[PDB]
Amino acid sequence: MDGVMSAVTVNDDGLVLRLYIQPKASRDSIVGLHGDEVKVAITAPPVDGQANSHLVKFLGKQFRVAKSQVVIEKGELGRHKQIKIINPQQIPPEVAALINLEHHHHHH
Repeated sequence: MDGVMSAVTVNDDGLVLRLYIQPKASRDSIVGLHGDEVKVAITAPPVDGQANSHLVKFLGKQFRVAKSQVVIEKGELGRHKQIKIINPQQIPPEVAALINLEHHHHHH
């Protein structure tokens, strides 16, 4: 069972998220953000100067967050990159999957 570190990881007051950027795209093309590793592509290199712009913007509306919560961890020098989402707000229906967890005591 050599697999305990999933793409998504919860934390004290946030969660980690793996990534995989790919140059030459013109727009944050969401290949298939489905755990394991979220691939993406942009015409902007990993240059924290311009790369951080689109990166935050995209994941900003998607997760309804921003720099005030989005923080680049490492791996920024390539596709394999991690980001810690501090105290989010919402998420895409995709993640809404692992969110059932029936509540205690069934309501009439």
